[PDB]
Amino acid sequence: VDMYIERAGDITWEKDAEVTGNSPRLDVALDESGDFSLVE
Amino acid sequence: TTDGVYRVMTRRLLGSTQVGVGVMQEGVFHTMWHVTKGAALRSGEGRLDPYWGDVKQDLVSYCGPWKLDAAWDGLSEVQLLAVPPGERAKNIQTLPGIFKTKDGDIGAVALDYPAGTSGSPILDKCGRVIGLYGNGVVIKNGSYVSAITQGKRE
Ligand SMILES: O=C(Nc1ccc2c(c1)CNC2)c1cc(Cl)cc2[nH]ncc12
Repeated sequence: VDMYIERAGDITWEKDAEVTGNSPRLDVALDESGDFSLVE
Repeated sequence: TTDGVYRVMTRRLLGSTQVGVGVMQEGVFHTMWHVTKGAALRSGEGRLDPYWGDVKQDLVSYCGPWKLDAAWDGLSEVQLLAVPPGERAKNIQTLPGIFKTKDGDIGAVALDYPAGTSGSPILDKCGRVIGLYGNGVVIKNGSYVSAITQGKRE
């Protein structure tokens, strides 16, 4: 068995978090392979 | 077996490479299908066998059924608990955008990380996992926008 897991942290909301990223509204299509493409 | 966020590593490429990330909750390991392609996983001396998965949803669970059932409320900021290759886990707060599809709308997070960050959890203000980061689109500016991908709890 090749692949292995290793703990990286707790799942907790952090009050001090950095705030970033925009909020785009995008038209997309999902194919049978689970791949999204822009309908643009 | 402790609840929390985990890296998914392989030795099949150069050295030890991080192919993705996942969530341990209620004894079940949750990640994106494209991270493991459904292969078994090692945790120390233990084995984790796939239990459920779906290529089109791009999700997989190990040791039991998908447990994560919280959903983005469609209004509030969220946190990506990003776990990049070789880097400390860090919370990034953001207001999701929207993917509009023929089958309905899904939240989306516009944060650019390397592909081995796939499976990092997205959290609500209660610390509930509302989906996994790592399946989305490349936009004009070359950056990633990820769906907030969530499974169904049977
Ligand atoms: O490629 C990425 N995800 C992905 C790979 C294979 C498949 C799917 C998604 C869904 N079907 C097969 C990816 C992930 C992240 Cl976190 C950042 C990225 N920047 N450019 C690509 C990606």
